[PDB]
Amino acid sequence: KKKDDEIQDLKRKIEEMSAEFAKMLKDTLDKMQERIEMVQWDSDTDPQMMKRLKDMTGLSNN
Amino acid sequence: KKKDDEIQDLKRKIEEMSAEFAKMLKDTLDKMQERIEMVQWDSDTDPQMMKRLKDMTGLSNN
Repeated sequence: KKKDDEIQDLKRKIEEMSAEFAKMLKDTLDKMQERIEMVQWDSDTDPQMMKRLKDMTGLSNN
Repeated sequence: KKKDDEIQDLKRKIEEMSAEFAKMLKDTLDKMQERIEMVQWDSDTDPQMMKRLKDMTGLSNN
């Protein structure tokens, strides 16, 4: 019973670490997008380059 | 003994996930730094913005 409980706890904490992995990955992607967009907007570069970055980043929502 | 083996496998998975998390977080940080530096160099803005972007994140080499 002790070892079963330990295995369950290990699985649960593996799931928790994976969840934090994914959540902070999404947060990092969001911050990357925000900084990139703000730099693009503050720069006088063309909306053509705006669309170029938008396409290259692969962020086109389906 | 089977339970001990399962526990050890779970611990190894935990360590592998932690290593992957740290490595790929470093990779994402490097990607963001490279993109910021490239977008900063392409623009003809005064190195004032270079220094401002360097100082804002507090990532000054320690």
